[PDB]
Amino acid sequence: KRKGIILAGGSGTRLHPATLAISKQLLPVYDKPMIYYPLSTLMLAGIREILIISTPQDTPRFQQLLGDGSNWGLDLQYAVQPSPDGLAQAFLIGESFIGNDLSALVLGDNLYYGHDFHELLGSASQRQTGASVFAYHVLDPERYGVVEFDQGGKAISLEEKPLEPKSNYAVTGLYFYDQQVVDIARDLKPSPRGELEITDVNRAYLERGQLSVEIMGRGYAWLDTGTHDSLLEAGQFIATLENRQGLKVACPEEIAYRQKWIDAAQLEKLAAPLAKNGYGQYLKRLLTETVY
Amino acid sequence: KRKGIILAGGSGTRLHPATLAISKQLLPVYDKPMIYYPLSTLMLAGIREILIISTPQDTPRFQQLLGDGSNWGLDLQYAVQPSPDGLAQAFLIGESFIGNDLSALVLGDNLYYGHDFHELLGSASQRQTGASVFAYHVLDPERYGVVEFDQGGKAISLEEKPLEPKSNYAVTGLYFYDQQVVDIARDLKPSPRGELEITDVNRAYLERGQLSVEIMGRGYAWLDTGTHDSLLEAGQFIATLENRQGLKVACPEEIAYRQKWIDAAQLEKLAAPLAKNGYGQYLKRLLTETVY
Amino acid sequence: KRKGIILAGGSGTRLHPATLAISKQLLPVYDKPMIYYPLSTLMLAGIREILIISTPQDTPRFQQLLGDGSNWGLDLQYAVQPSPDGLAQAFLIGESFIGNDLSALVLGDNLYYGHDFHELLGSASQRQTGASVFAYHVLDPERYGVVEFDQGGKAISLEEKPLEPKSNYAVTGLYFYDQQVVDIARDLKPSPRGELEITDVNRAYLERGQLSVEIMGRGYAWLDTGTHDSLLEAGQFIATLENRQGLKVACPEEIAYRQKWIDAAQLEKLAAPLAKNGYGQYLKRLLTETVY
Amino acid sequence: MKRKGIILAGGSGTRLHPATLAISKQLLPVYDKPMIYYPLSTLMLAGIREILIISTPQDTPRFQQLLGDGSNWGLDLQYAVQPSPDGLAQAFLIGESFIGNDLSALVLGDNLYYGHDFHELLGSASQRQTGASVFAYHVLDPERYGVVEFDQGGKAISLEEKPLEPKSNYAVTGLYFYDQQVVDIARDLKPSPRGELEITDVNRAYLERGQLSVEIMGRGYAWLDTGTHDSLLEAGQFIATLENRQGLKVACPEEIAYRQKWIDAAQLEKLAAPLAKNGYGQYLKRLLTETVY
Ligand SMILES: Cc1cn([C@H]2C[C@H](O)[C@@H](COP(=O)(O)O)O2)c(=O)[nH]c1=O
Ligand SMILES: Cc1cn([C@H]2C[C@H](O)[C@@H](COP(=O)(O)O)O2)c(=O)[nH]c1=O
Ligand SMILES: Cc1cn([C@H]2C[C@H](O)[C@@H](COP(=O)(O)O)O2)c(=O)[nH]c1=O
Ligand SMILES: Cc1cn([C@H]2C[C@H](O)[C@@H](COP(=O)(O)O)O2)c(=O)[nH]c1=O
Ligand SMILES: Cc1cn([C@H]2C[C@H](O)[C@@H](COP(=O)(O)O)O2)c(=O)[nH]c1=O
Ligand SMILES: Cc1cn([C@H]2C[C@H](O)[C@@H](COP(=O)(O)O)O2)c(=O)[nH]c1=O
Ligand SMILES: Cc1cn([C@H]2C[C@H](O)[C@@H](COP(=O)(O)O)O2)c(=O)[nH]c1=O
Ligand SMILES: Cc1cn([C@H]2C[C@H](O)[C@@H](COP(=O)(O)O)O2)c(=O)[nH]c1=O
Repeated sequence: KRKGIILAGGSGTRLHPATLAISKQLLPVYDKPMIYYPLSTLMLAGIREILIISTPQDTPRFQQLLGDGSNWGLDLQYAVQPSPDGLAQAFLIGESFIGNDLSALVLGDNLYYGHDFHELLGSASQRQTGASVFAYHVLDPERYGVVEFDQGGKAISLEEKPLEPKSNYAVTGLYFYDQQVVDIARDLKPSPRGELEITDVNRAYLERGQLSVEIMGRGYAWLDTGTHDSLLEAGQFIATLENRQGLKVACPEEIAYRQKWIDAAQLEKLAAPLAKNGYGQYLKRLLTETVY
Repeated sequence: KRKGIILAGGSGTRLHPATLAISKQLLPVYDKPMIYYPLSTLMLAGIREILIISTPQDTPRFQQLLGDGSNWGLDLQYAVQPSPDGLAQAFLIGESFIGNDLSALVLGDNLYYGHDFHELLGSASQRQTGASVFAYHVLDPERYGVVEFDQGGKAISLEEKPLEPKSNYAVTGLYFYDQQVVDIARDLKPSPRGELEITDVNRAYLERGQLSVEIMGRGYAWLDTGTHDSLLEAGQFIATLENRQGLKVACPEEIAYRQKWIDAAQLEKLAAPLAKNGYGQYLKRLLTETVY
Repeated sequence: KRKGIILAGGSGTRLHPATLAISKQLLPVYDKPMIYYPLSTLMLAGIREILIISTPQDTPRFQQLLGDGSNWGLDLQYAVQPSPDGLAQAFLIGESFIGNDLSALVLGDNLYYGHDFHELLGSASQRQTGASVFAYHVLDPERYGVVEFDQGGKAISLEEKPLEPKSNYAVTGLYFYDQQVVDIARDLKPSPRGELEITDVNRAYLERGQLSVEIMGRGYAWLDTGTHDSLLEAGQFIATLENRQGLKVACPEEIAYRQKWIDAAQLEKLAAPLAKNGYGQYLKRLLTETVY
Repeated sequence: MKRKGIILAGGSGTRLHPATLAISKQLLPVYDKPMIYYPLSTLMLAGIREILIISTPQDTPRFQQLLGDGSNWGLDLQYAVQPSPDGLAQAFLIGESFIGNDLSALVLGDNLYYGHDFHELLGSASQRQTGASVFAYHVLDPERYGVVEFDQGGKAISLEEKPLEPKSNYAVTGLYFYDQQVVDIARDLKPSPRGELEITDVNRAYLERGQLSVEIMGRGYAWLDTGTHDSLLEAGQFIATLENRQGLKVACPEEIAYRQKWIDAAQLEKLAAPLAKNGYGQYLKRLLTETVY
């Protein structure tokens, strides 16, 4: 069994005053809440039991939004991160939730999209030992954890926000772990930046030869809503795809149904109060149209 | 002396699920909350005393974001509209706030921008008798109150969301009134749509020969940010202007300073907590740069 | 070996006056000419010998832009389509070019993108019998050839621009054919719309049980620059991906180098004249950077 | 009084290659119509009917194919070649015969202006009969343009061309109005350090004589430059947003011609006919019966 975690807290200050009223992850991307996107990523990976970690103030907001998850065939739980003191804190806050299971962590403002994503997730998901992360070529690797490869394509180093990046491959905000992750996180000390760093957790696996680094090719989109510009671009990206296709991206209701976590009747009931708009009309359409 | 009202409620049904555990007029338009835009419009009209009317759920959210306005040299008050039963309800909810003063109403999701806008507003503000509204050419006039002109350019009729519009001129969501408006609203009955209609208020002034309809030229932008698509377009519009100019659109801090409602010391103190980002850095710059 | 055709002609009357000056397929999509995109698609399918068909006025302009292709390891040839009388005319105009070989046709204004695209292409291109086309879920199937599937997923009918589509699956503007296509096209007569239709070619194959319809999943982007709005959307889509990734979409120089059709020395020479710009700088970077 | 117009639509295309290998930047569409319609429309709105379009030797025939002699729009369009992009002031040398003994105006072919009361801002400048007039606009990146510095009283005191350390954030836009002194000023210029015959140097000549009028173009106007891939996209989106919202089109020369009475209703109807199967033609037709304020 693999349990999921969505880390959806974080500083806030960079995007104020936009984020003074609404935290990033509660800011919607085009037609649905930002959190739907990383949630749908965990769902597509086959994960149904998910811990949502947020700020003290947002945690109840997330509860109002998503509830216990039973509507979507999920088991959703909530915990608080008092201060954004590092991605790795997710494993300390989520220690009891994880128990003795495997796990996966996704960042609440990360938006993934592309063909054969289910396979990419599936292969990481099937690894019962070690950790798996994904490498994506970016313009600005200095903003991320950076993974360096040797001439043979083997991952050989990790550095967090390096002033002098060794490659243009960023480690994306999606991570799969075996049962070791909690104890690794328990042993970490704050970095210079003052954070309990996921890069340090991933490096612990790398130095034991237990880190799988999979390329996420250029045909995928991996976007982050970290800036005003990047939220706008992400919105435009989703809107172009949706309006071209007549399909919606990262609808949890759709994914639940396709995965047999909810049935047609359940789906019909979810669509009713959204009936007056495109999103409800869309869910109803799913009951009678085959989509490959 | 004119008091202002921002009517920022409305059914959110259309925009769900994007706006579920948050407020729709708190969504960013690019880089700042949507409500900053209409607020800035009233401020540019020389209005300091403003009543913000929203839903039971969202009114507290506005208060938390904007406070009493004193930081910006404003007097902000708040009131609740229990149910979205008409734009004209603003004048009933707002009756005691208005007192014996002139007034102006702007809708929370209306974004205006253009050259000489302060003159356009100044002109309506300086009419102490009757009402003033603005007509703007649109592609889909059936969505709005529509104003028909005679061959001489005189306004001759108003219809609310007509099936067969008599022109392509929509009445925008910005309205200036003398002391007759509360009494006119007091006497209204709900329409066939089942709403207490601002068009019926504007028609009451027109039937007495006391409605001024001013053309808002095609050089102005009048955007309505109340749909997912139109929110994205508005965001891009503001981003293009801001990044081209190195100026920000609709910063209340700037407008308050320019109007001498707050002094330099005050502006400096507002910028401090936003210092880490572009917005705080911008406010600081206004202290030592002349902008015409 | 399979030969390719890019049909890059067509009535421009729609996009006038924007295309009064230029053929639609010479307009840039963001940072490079539209024709680079379908050219790159053929290259990615392993096709090196390509006939570009355009109008009398433009064909020489395409020759000016692309030359004989030798610089990119290609064999580019040219032919004129006197009048835009149907997509199937490509096979009559290109009869001598195709000779006794397998072939592929791509429309000059079609932009495809997504993960594992080279696999989707290679599988169709490496078939040696029948015809292969791709079905993509769209909002507006009435604008395209539409494929209807039975309950088992088997394609059962094709209709060109039906007013009441039987599905939401459009046939995309990318077609792969065995040696039967020319004789099929020769027997066609103009449709009700006045055109020699590729849909009729594809039906001929379907009737013989020799049409392979492969799904192009929602993870792929299939865009059409046929309208002002859609060309703008496609530009933003490419811009977002490029700026995120620090990679460029559909650079023929890159693809030729990667396929080993040109070497490093040749790539370096192609970059030099573009060195003062981002595109040339990019081609240079590819010489010392490994991209997975 | 008549003013003659010049659109300088030449330039090194190297930057935008390969997008502009096929087409010159100034023929690329901004959303729905060719880039050059925009600065052409600016001149038209200023009351200028007689215009010289300057471009490279390769592009000159392309502009001539698109626009012709302008008679269909009530204009008198002429063409000339700039052999090499050796300075904006070259426009006055190349255009000397064309200008003759008249007032003149120069607009750059990739400059897009839009906003309320723009006709008034233009008419004020164009109706002056002395000196030069230019416009100052606040930008984020003044180092890309000519930059004007003001004193504490708002009077222009200096001009610098593409300064590494701008003295202000006010760029001089690519729209210039001149009296009959300009040709002789340009004739006396020598190339700058950038190796160009600079319009900034022409403008400084006027400033030194106290004959340069620098008018602020306020923040409510949009002044966009389509000279990069990103900027052309943003400009397209800007136009598309306004057009789709309004049901009106920006910088349609047929509309402006008709509104200025340079062509009549029958003429407009004929222009609409060949574009009728699209929205641009349908739009021209609509203008014959709808009053637009
Ligand atoms: C550092 C940190 C980030 N975050 C969130 C914000 C985004 O959803 C995500 C990315 O954060 P970042 O802005 O530091 O790159 O992780 C936390 O939730 N907690 C933390 O301690
Ligand atoms: C190799 C290569 C692929 N492509 C396109 C083909 C696809 O749409 C995508 C390949 O993505 P992938 O590596 O994730 O399968 O990139 C380029 O545009 N240029 C290239 O050089
Ligand atoms: C009808 C109504 C609208 N509104 C807000 C909703 C939008 O933000 C805007 C548009 O209203 P309308 O298009 O339904 O006339 O007005 C209220 O705040 N209260 C109301 O009673
Ligand atoms: C009259 C006219 C104006 N314009 C432009 C000029 C300004 O940018 C704008 C005029 O706006 P205004 O009517 O609000 O002053 O519209 C056109 O693009 N076409 C026209 O036919
Ligand atoms: C009908 C037709 C289209 N075309 C071109 C124009 C495009 O690249 C594409 C389809 O254009 P369309 O928007 O007119 O259907 O193929 C031709 O080259 N020849 C033709 O006979
Ligand atoms: C099945 C499904 C996939 N997706 C996303 C996941 C990947 O980003 C993408 C998969 O596309 P594919 O079918 O071409 O592999 O679509 C949804 O957004 N909703 C869904 O219901
Ligand atoms: C210098 C120069 C520029 N131009 C064009 C190029 C641009 O589109 C614009 C701005 O040029 P600039 O950025 O080099 O001052 O003017 C010419 O047509 N001829 C010239 O001699
Ligand atoms: C003074 C000021 C105006 N504006 C807006 C009001 C109008 O839409 C526009 C005025 O432009 P203008 O100076 O060209 O008349 O700018 C702000 O957004 N912030 C400000 O501080």
